[PDB]
Amino acid sequence: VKVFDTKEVQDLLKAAANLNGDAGNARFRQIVHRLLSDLFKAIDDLDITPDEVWAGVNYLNKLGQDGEAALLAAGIGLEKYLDIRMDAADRAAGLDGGTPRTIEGPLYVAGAPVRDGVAKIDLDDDADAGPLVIRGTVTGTDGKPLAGALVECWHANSKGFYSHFDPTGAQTAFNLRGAVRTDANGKYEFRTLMPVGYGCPPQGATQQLLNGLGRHGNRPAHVHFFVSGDGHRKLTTQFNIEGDPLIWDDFAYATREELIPHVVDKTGGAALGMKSDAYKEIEFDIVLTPLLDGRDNQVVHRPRASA
Amino acid sequence: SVKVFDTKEVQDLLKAAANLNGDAGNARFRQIVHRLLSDLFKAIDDLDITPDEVWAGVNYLNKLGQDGEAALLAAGIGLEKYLDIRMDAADRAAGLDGGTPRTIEGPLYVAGAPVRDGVAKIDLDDDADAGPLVIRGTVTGTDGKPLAGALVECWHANSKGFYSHFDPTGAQTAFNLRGAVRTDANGKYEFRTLMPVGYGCPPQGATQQLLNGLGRHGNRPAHVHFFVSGDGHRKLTTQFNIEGDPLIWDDFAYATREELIPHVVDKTGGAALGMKSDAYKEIEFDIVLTPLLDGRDNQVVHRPRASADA
Ligand SMILES: [Ca+2]
Ligand SMILES: [Cl-]
Ligand SMILES: [Zn+2]
Ligand SMILES: [Zn+2]
Repeated sequence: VKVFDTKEVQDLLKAAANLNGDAGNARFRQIVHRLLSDLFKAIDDLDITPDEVWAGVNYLNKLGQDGEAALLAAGIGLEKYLDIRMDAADRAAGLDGGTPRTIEGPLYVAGAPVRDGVAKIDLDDDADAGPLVIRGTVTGTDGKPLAGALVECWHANSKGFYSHFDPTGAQTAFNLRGAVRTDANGKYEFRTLMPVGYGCPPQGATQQLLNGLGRHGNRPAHVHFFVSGDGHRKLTTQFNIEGDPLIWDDFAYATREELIPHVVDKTGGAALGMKSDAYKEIEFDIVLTPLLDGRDNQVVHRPRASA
Repeated sequence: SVKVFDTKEVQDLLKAAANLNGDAGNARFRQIVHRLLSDLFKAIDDLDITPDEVWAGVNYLNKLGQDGEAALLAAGIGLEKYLDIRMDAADRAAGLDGGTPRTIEGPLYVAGAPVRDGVAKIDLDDDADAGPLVIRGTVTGTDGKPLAGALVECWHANSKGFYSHFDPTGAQTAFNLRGAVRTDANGKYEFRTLMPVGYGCPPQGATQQLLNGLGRHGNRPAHVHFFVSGDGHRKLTTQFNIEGDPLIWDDFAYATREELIPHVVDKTGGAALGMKSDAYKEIEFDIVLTPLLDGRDNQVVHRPRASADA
């Protein structure tokens, strides 16, 4: 049977979204009506059974109980899709030359202390992670260095865990999370340890759905960035650690070819405060896009953790 | 607004996300996920849903599951009724629409109630504000013959609108206002209980938050839930509404049916029946069950349900 087009179903959808209601939140009602209508049509078209529907409802309970809705948003490509739509708007406006955006992911933590020029961000010992310097210059698309720009980063430890989200025990607040104001020449530097890739909580809702699809829930090793500066839009980006076997098989679809810098082996680490003389260096220069008529049309407000 | 949905990049992303080109797996699940994700992506593109709006929706899903309310929302936005609409249409096409009308289960069934022969008294806790109610009827097949030994289960709320096992103000006795009766040799069942009152969604919960955003209330008229089952017959999920409730045709869960509003009769003689006052109310609620088609019940629903020990 197919019932979606009947007046009873169409009236039910109008009532459920309160389309004929008194003045209210029209945009919200419009969105709810569209999503509900699409869901009802999919159920009808695919003959989705009550048992199947209630299994989906149960999944939503687990997803929220696990606090994983934003992790799922990354894992089924919704987060990348938002970037696709933002990139398409920038392309239509004729923008080029900026460092490409990529997904934020769900693990930013607000409030890290801001240092001038350089920050050492590994607060907790991690014997399995070697020392890493990340440094670069921030410019605008005209090539000029941006002084006093805010460069923020966050990344995982050798076990794939982030501070404020570590299920094995609390890390020091802001471990492997940093904020630096660029110097007069646009330079920033973080002294940290090398990340290893993230994986979804194995018993959580995201991995349960991925298992049902036959997909893994792993990311290659990477470092997240927010970069902002006077006169410029806020950039959300990342880089991947060169050579990681998952670099082009990220469960969150976030890799971009311009965001895979070279890793260089260096010496002299002790004089930089590193835990060994031998360390790795990544030079990651960043180009910000100017504001348009003084506005940033792509900055995203979403729930974010704090200290 | 940009329109990117129909691009190869987006269609490839959807195929990858649902693993359509992966190894042999759960094809049905991949098909459903791909359709729902595709529809979601298309809606975002068509309505220019912004990242801020999407992340507010994601945040809502976190709250919904934290509150344990996904099945309450399913009722409140009409999805639970929609499943009944589809089951009713299938029954009409199949000629299996001759029994008592179905309505929604709702999310508050609890397995494990003690079963009594013929008559059960189910008000285990006193409730000064609720008067005594007898519910009784006969269970027959569509051919009119009584069904002996059929299982009639019912559950309903107290005078504050709360159900046992789901009461936030304090623990009711296990199985308060929940019971099961095996019909007698002539198909008869009877419950002795107290009159339910309707109720609203948890006011701070995710379902009411969404309903508030839509400008809708989250209330149900007073009602009583039933499962009725028996050998050789399909399992009925139904309810009745208490006659005269002002919300009877303004139920947030869309569950009212005109065939399921029985007359309420005033009676006397309650004390002899173990009720707390001479005056009481009686509701007759007869049940007509449909025989199995081809030996299997193709409308019975499996979903997560609470359970408890008496
Ligand atoms: Ca530790
Ligand atoms: Cl932590
Ligand atoms: Zn990450
Ligand atoms: Zn109910």
